[PDB]
Amino acid sequence: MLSPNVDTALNMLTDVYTDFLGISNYDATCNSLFIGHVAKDPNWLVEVRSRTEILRAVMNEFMQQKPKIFAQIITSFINYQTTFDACAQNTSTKQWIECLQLLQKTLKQNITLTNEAQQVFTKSYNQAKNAEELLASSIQDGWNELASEEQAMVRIATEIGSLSQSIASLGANVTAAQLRAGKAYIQSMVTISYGVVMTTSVPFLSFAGALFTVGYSAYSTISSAKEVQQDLDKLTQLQTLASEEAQAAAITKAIIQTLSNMSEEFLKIDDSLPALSLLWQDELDKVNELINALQSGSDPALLTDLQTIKIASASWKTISEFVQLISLPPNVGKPVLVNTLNNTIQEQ
Repeated sequence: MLSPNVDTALNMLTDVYTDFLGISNYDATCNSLFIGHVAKDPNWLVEVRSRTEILRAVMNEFMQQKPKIFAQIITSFINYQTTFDACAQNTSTKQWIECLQLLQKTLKQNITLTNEAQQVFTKSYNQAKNAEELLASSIQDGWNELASEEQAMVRIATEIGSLSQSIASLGANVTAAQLRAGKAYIQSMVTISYGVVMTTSVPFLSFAGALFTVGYSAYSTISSAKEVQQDLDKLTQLQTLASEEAQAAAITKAIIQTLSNMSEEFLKIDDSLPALSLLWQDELDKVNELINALQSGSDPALLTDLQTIKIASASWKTISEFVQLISLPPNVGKPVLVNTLNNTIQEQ
């Protein structure tokens, strides 16, 4: 069997796709991030605005490799099935070896370019972790000079984090049985726009992120979610007990706190990509053992991996068809703005 376990293979394809999606919008979250000014506009805030400008720029290196690496792993399974069908036909023993080492070269290329793809993410993880700690340290200075309102500020930062996590629960989980069955996902950008109030309202921060829905619209699931409306209303109450700076201090801490948790989804790549590289690796171990057996003079008939090649190519066709589905660009739903200084939920 010159093919992997199609069930175990398609899960590892989904796990590197899942870890791509959860990462591919950490960029979009970073570009969408906006930070305006407060009343006095103290030092830590001017400092925070600057360090988000470099957080956006720190990720610009990986941001332009994400579509390259993804298409590189998509095409690695599609092209491999193409050259594999060339060798499943039957017929000289010399011809089998010439065909096998064509796979052996392509296999070697695929495992190499996979392990190099894993190092690009490991660098952008530490880069994202670096620019985060700068923001974390920078807001922390604003916290300490506003310590008389710590309890008031912990509640505001905890509510913004609760609001963000309840909108995250409405999102569909991307699995293998879903994608193999042809079910199409919908990616919609959810802008949450915070602000700082004082008898009125003033806009301030606004960051965005993707929500995955299976069949309904993103607006439908959010406006009809009651947990979202209970976090939205609780926040309005909390942002009236704290001063102008304390609100901005509490808001920014929670945006960073979600960025930190968002970035920790990078670490799952350090388990999914190597498992994908291992998929090619012990697949190369199969074609190596067959070449050695042919070169040593074994009758090609008595090599079971060679007889059962028609069932092997049929399994590669299933894997190639699974990769052609996740390669399609996701359906773009209508974006929805969750405006927290108005308790309003529109759809743009």
